[PDB]
Amino acid sequence: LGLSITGLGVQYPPYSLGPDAIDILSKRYHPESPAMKKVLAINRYTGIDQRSSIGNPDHPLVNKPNPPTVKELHEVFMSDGVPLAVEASRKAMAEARLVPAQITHMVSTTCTDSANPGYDHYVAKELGLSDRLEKVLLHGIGCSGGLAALRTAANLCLGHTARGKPARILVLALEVSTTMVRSELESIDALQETRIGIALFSDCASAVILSNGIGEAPGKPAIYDLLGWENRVIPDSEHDLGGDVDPMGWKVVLSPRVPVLAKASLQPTYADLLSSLQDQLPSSYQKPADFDWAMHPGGATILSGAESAMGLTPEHMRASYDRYINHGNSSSATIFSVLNRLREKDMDALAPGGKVKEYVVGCAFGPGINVEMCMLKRR
Amino acid sequence: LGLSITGLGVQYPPYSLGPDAIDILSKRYHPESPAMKKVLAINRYTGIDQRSSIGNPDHPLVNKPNPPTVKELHEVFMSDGVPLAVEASRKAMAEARLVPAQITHMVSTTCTDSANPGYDHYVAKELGLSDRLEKVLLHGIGCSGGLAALRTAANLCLGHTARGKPARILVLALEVSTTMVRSELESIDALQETRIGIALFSDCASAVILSNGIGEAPGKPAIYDLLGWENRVIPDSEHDLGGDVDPMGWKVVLSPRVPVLAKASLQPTYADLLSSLQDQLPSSYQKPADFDWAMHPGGATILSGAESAMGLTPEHMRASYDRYINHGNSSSATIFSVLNRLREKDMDALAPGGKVKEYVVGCAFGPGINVEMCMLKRR
Repeated sequence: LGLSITGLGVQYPPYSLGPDAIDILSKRYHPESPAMKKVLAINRYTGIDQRSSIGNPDHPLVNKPNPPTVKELHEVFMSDGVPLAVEASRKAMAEARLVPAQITHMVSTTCTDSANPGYDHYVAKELGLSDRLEKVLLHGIGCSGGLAALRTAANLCLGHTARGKPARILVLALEVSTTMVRSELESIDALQETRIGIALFSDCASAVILSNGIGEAPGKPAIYDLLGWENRVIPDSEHDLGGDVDPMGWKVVLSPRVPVLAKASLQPTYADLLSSLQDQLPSSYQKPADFDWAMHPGGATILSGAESAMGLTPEHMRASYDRYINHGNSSSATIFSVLNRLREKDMDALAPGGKVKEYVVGCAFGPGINVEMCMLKRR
Repeated sequence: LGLSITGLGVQYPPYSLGPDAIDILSKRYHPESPAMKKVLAINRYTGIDQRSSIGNPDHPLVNKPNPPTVKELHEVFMSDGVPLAVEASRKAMAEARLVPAQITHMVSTTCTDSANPGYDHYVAKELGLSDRLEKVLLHGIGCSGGLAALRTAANLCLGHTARGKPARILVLALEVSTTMVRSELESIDALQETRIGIALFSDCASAVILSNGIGEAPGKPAIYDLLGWENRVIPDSEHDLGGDVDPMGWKVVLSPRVPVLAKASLQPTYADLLSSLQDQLPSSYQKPADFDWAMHPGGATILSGAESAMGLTPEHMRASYDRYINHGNSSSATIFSVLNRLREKDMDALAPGGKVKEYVVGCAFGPGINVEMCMLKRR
């Protein structure tokens, strides 16, 4: 298809918070309750060592009489999130060796902000991109957004290919979830529901450049070739995963059906993916264990579930574990971060049986329930 | 290019807000104030007779002690907005003669909701579209959404053209702005500023089918052929136009420079559109007056500005005035409404010189400031 990822860039915020961060904030704003106690216990069952944040438990935004309003959250998204997105994008462009004028489209995603003009406008301006830039700011998809944006970009690349025009697409995901800690704490205390969002979520910006190969030299280096993709919605599962707009931001919806539903979709989706391009693949890339897996680590149950459904070991998703354990669930931004870390040296030495795979399956789940998969060829 | 609009459907809600409507709620919920008084005066000369609304001034959502919250807004967006989108979509598809199965992508836009799953999910579900449908829900763009979504769809179509695949794309716009009347009224009262948003905005859902022509019912009818498009951002105009997320929804942003900025952008955007294709067009279609103009009617001065800048009579924008006077400004949903109205017989009766034009310039403006144009060939 002539589709390649030529650069990847990732920027985490300055702070790394342990499991005691929410304990501190919880004690500060709420007296002990049964639901709060269960959530604080759950916080430590995740297997997340540290979580990346734009601030620490002493940040004034999370320390007002009430949770910050959705308006106040936007202000911090712009002041503290947007700089992450700019840097992430720069680094992707620098690896791709592109100057701003060469960028033809921008596909961006977030579920932790709403704004007109969108945040992608401000990033583009800071990077100094064309006033004629074609932009798409995706909404409504949460965690599936990184791979959703990547697939949307791929269709847009081919659009330009059809017209014999070069396409270079900045693909960007930015999430600031940690600012909604007070919103979640109040819901837990007020509703006495065990809401586990605060146990999982973190802040990140990640970016890739996707090229359609037109107007690049034959033999130009890429990082991954994009071979194919699948997207499906799991039936009657809207209530299981979501984010409901609220005076306080976005109230996470996260049911116990999610791991089960997500697990059941892997095999059938992977089968569809593989059978679309099996004739493009070598004999050594037939079965699930033959691949590295770039899985969105929505939670621990996702990874162990994937190893169970697909007959994989933890090391098959080594970069997913590394992201999850060291940075937590950064929603849509996590997948590109997983693809970034996967190609680094210390990951290579952890490959199953010393076997660094030429082919990579990326996988993400989001509200819908939307499932996204893609096949990559690693140069 | 082989891109054509094969169906269009518009669904306004049943109710009409007369100029009296804001006077009523104004008096019911606020004392008299200088700023309120100015807005009420401006309301009489917007040029709008009736605004289409999901409710009357007595609707319960806008008659609570407080303005409704962004959450309560979302509930009514879902119960009262989505059905409009489903009906608009059904009609586009019916005109296109497509069954739900043939729909390959959906590009949707709104600036008056935030949700995960986004509203396009519930529409596609109710329509019975495929579980493998590729969806794009645009955010950040307000009134330029219609044409921004039509352009994105065109690129996606071409993406499938590159792969020899038929593409049939549901392009959908849904706005519910009238529910934010108490938010605007409270901002007028508390801040003592002339905020004209309440005099202008109305509710609508509109949709088109864009086909890539591959595997069509051959000799294929279309309503319009999409020949070309142009998009630009006006630098340093972010603060001139917008919609800031708020616990009460989205606060309108609207400086005095908008009419001037918009009018001045027409000349260069048009010249660029035509340079990209003036080789395809007959010599009888060279100057702005040669075309029919499907203008987004942002306000009365937008339309008069376009007449002045481009040397047009109001009849050149006959369908634009027709929607603006009778239904008001439905943000992103208006442009497919203008396009649908334009091809009707009683619009043909009002063409300049009795000359119905074969080529149509679509034009819209929104937060950015983003500007969109397109060229269409009317069958």
